[PDB]
Amino acid sequence: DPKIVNIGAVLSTKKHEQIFREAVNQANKRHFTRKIQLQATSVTHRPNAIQMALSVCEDLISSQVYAILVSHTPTPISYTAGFYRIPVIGLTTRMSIYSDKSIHLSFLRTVPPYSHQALVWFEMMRLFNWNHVILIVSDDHEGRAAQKKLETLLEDQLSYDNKRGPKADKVLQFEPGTKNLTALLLEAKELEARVIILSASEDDATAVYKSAAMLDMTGAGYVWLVGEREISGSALRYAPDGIIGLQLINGKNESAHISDAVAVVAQAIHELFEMENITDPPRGCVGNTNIWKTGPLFKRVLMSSKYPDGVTGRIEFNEDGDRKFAQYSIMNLQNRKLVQVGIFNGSYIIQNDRKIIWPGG
Ligand SMILES: *[C@@H]1O[C@H](CO)[C@@H](O[C@@H]2O[C@H](CO)[C@@H](O[C@@H]3O[C@H](CO)[C@@H](O)[C@H](O)[C@@H]3O)[C@H](O)[C@H]2NC(C)=O)[C@H](O)[C@H]1NC(C)=O
Ligand SMILES: *[C@@H]1O[C@H](CO)[C@@H](O)[C@H](O)[C@H]1NC(C)=O
Ligand SMILES: *[C@@H]1O[C@H](CO)[C@@H](O)[C@H](O)[C@H]1NC(C)=O
Ligand SMILES: [K+]
Repeated sequence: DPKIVNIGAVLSTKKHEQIFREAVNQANKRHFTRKIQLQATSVTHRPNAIQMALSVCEDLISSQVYAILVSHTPTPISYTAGFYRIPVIGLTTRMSIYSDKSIHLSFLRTVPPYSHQALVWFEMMRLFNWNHVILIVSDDHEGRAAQKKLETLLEDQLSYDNKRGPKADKVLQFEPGTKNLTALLLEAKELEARVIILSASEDDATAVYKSAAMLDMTGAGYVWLVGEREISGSALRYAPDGIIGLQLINGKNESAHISDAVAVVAQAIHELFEMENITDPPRGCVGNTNIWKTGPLFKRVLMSSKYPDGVTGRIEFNEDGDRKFAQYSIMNLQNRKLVQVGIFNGSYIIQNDRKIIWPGG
């Protein structure tokens, strides 16, 4: 007699589906009830967008899932499920587009968008009194989201220094995929400030680094401050010694995010079922143009939910459905090896015992 409540997932490997089932099992044990029983339904990723979308319909929506967890585009899944207002919960995708206020309105996620790295840059600027910076961003959605985020952060018996706040003397943008960025770097060289912040893809970061090298701008006096993509994979080849980048703590731990996302979903499902006039999700896509009437409400329940005991830390989502209070390892390139010199713990920079080597040091 328990009502079966299916949770869906699209995960990377069979082993992660096992982690998913175990999480759903844990959730049933956590919440005693005879009115509903949580069930796990999952698939792994298909090789292309078309097959992925079809599988979402054939394998997941056909089982009447209430939500779909998705590891790392999640684009076909977000769109296919969003059509019906079934919440899609991204476990590892960091691209800022999913945070946009106009599209992907059924999506939320347990990791922050790359644009949120700007919070950490801000604290770094405060800690080391970098009051003048140059921001170089790719002229695409991701580059501009980083810019927008950083700018937002920038914009009687007790004495105050009242020092003018940190400031971006200039924002320079480049066309993604451009192989020769000499003109841009020279434009930056003409400027006073020697603190350079970069938002760029792995591929574009290399272009920036090579141009900075050619112009002798990676040596003493300069500071390079970047995010995670700009010190990942191929971007590390020409990354200047002394550069500072970031790694999202637990950011690639799919297993941990599956556990936390299931916990959040189960909690929200129990709250949902205390409400009157709840409706069942769609059973299948074929000739079905109806939305899940309760879909939008369930997403609101999910996004306003709080799960303090996550394995990835406290879980809360902001108004765009992005994870709040993310923690980041602060990485410093030393002898061509990334060295962790501290943590941004959600609000403050906590330095450790290792010392930072600055560019040319
Ligand atoms: C990130 O680092 C910051 C700074 O160390 C941490 O904030 C600090 O947290 C402690 C413990 O919660 C706070 O102490 C407590 O403050 C309250 C009142 O505000 C009081 O009732 C407690 O008994 C105790 O004194 C401390 O004030 C706070 N400091 C700052 C600067 O806010 C924070 O906990 C770290 N975050 C994580 C997730 O680790
Ligand atoms: C990922 O997180 C899980 C917690 O479920 C932990 O058991 C595992 O050690 C983590 N893996 C890595 C490489 O951090
Ligand atoms: C749900 O719908 C019923 C039937 O119209 C209505 O009487 C009731 O007030 C509604 N319950 C809530 C809490 O909205
Ligand atoms: K969105």
